[PDB]
Amino acid sequence: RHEIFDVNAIRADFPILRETVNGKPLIWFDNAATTQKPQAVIDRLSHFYAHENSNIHRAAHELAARATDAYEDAREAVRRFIGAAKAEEIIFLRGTTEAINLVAHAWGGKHLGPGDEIVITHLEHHANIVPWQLLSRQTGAVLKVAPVDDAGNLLLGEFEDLLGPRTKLVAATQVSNALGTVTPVETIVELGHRYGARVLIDGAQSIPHMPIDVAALGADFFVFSGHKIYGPTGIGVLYGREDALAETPPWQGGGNMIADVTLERSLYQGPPNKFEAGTGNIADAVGLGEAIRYVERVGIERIAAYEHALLEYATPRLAAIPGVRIVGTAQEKASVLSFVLAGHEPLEVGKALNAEGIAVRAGHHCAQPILRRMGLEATVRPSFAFYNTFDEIDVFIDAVRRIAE
Amino acid sequence: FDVNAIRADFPILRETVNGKPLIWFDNAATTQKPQAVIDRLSHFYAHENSNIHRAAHELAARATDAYEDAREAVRRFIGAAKAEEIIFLRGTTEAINLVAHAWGGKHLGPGDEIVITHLEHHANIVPWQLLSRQTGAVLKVAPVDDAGNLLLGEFEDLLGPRTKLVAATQVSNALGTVTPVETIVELGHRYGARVLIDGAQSIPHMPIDVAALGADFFVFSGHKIYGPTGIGVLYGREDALAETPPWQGGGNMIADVTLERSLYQGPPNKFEAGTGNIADAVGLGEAIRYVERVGIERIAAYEHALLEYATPRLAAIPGVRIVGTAQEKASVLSFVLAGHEPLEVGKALNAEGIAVRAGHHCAQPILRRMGLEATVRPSFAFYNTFDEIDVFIDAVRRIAEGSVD
Repeated sequence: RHEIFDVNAIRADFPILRETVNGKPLIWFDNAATTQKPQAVIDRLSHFYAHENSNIHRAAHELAARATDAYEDAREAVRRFIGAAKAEEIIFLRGTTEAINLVAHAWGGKHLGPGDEIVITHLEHHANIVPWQLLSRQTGAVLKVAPVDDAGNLLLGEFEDLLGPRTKLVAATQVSNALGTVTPVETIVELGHRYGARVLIDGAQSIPHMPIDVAALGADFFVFSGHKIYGPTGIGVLYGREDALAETPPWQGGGNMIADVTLERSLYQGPPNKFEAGTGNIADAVGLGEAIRYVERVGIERIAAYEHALLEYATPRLAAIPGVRIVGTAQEKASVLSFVLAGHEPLEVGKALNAEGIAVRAGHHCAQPILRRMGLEATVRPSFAFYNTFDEIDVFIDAVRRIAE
Repeated sequence: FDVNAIRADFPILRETVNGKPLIWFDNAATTQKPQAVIDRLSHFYAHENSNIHRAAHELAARATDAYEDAREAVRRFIGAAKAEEIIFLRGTTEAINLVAHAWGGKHLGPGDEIVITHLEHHANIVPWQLLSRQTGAVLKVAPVDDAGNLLLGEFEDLLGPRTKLVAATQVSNALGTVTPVETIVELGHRYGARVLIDGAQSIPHMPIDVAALGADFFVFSGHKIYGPTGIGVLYGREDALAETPPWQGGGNMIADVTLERSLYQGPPNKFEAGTGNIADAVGLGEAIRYVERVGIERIAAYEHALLEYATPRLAAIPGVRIVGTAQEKASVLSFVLAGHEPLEVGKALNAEGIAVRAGHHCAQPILRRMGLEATVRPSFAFYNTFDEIDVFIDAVRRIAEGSVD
């Protein structure tokens, strides 16, 4: 299957898509919050627990060798899918938020001091804001925020103007989870390096929607969450260039990250072990590897083109409903279609849509600053994935129209 | 105690190694899962999967119900007074790092003293060493006798007016020693310290009542109590949590974010940054219900019988020395064999189908205290049998009667 792309064939792999809501078909437009899982991922987890479950270290015994094989294969699946040079540059942790906190606490506390500057974009999710605020109060570093225009495009000229001799770190989202804006990460990384800064890229909403090649990109850190790319909850990745991880001290301490422990002093292993303390989340890493293989079978460029067709279809029909204002109309977008409706609270629109079976989020989407920049406290945010259909979009448009009338 | 009916629930127990039935004596590293836990995870992914916040939409409400019920199952099972005292994270190691970085960062300064025991797992050593090196806090280690018993007089002699924290294991993963945690807590409190209890090896083997114990913190890992990987718990008394600043920052733990500053939620949200591992918490709740149906006092009695049966029969083999003969033990039976290195013994046992750990068990200091670099360590769980113990005893005696190294 999936030699040719067909959305009904694809949808058939996702069991929850046959679920019913209030007597109506489920329409999952909440992909920017989390995605639904293919049967192969569910079955990969079941198979691991029934046939492979153990802590790792292949010399121990048979099941330990099975679990070790699966864990190493999962790390390699991540390395291959994002184009990292080495599996030693792939760190498993719980998700994007833990990965950014790792970089902030460990790398930031080692390298930042008073007056040093961190540049983030106005488009950031809270996961890429709060850790820099914590670090900035701890170290005296100054946090600068690169601005956007009213359509939500990052302004590259103002961004370059914020860079200077005090710039040590740029942390930028590749895809805004609230507006859908795609940012020019190649340019951001090149500019950051030109001024001597390390560059972290928040890829939680780019990795499901466009091909990623971190080696070509050159970013020093790249982070994402497994549950937003059809994988299990509880698993995510920090990619770090070998030289960036070498200058990052250990963060969490305990088993696996040590080479030798005495009561007076411990020595630490190299990466990836250096940053993985305690028993890893072995089963969900293995499930994430299965999710990556599923996405590769379908094809990330085919996913990107199909999802682009969905967004291109939905946006004008939504915008033509009287009272609707689209929020986020950047030159390039992926998946997310925030809007508001005059005279109606976003949350009541979300609840009416749920009454139609349609799942969306209405709220600030853990991105209050960008919404305030747009003059708003909340938006209604359908977000599309490659198992969504044009027919589902039609149902959603009719529902919004009936609310507006 | 019907071990055969219980064994029927664990599918992996049907696996074979070298054409021989698997014998899982590696429970101190991780446990195997009942089909109810595996199925609970599958059911979640196929029918309930969503981020939380029940007002959003139907699946979000299903996910919120399941996550709240998991937190309440943990609260009930460990005897905590409030669900707000239960923090979900990856495992024991993350929980201890939370207390060390956040509580310790605020409360352990130059000259303040930390008391741990000689029995600690690396997870309850390295975080205190890292904190100590950051702040000038002083780490003291309470000794044991040659049998592996905690010496209560010497422990109390370590306490004084500068003791801020006692961090003690309840059950040693390398020796099986059960420590007198009620005495430890009462003594620490008398001298003015908070007390953290490492329960990763006590919670599967004996009843836990943290409100009656009075411990300030209690930590454990889901995968050592028949649950999924990637999930564990920090319990903290609400007054202890009230004096603990946030650790990781991001979504869920904030109440409001502006570019200037972020305000934080109260507990448990305060300590859970980002998307939680919803599915594995749900699976851990299912594991807790399984243990509760069997009965933790019945499990404790049966496992005590297993250990009592095994210890003299293993000790009677010429060449064998038992490592850890404390007055009260649970699960673990470390030993060494003259003329054989532990790892080779472990591999030979695996050739017979028997899974054990051979090594330092992430507890190098206690093994050095015993004069050793490594031990062979079977550890028993309530799906193990006397027959499996007989196979193990015969395999050890064949190794002992064979050629030395």
